[PDB]
Amino acid sequence: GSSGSSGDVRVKFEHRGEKRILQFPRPVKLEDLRSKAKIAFGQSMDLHYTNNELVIPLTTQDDLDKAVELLDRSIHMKSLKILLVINGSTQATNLEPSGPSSG
Repeated sequence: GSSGSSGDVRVKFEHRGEKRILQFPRPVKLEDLRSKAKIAFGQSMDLHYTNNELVIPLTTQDDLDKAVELLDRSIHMKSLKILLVINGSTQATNLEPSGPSSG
């Protein structure tokens, strides 16, 4: 079931010339983007998306949420350009919560 009108987020991947397009129905999840890219290629790789001229390594949700929100608003930009870069192995493959708040 799709929560809302049919509106996914086309994410184009890039690895040593190679390319891989994906579809993630908002709200988009950082883990989802990686998971897929990992299944498509079959190797652990980071997700680096370029906004305009610089490169922003999607490490935390904040980055993704900002990349998905800026994409929609952005007219010129068609999709979220991503750049897959080899890494090696995972560190905290075991997802965990967090309570970032002072009092």
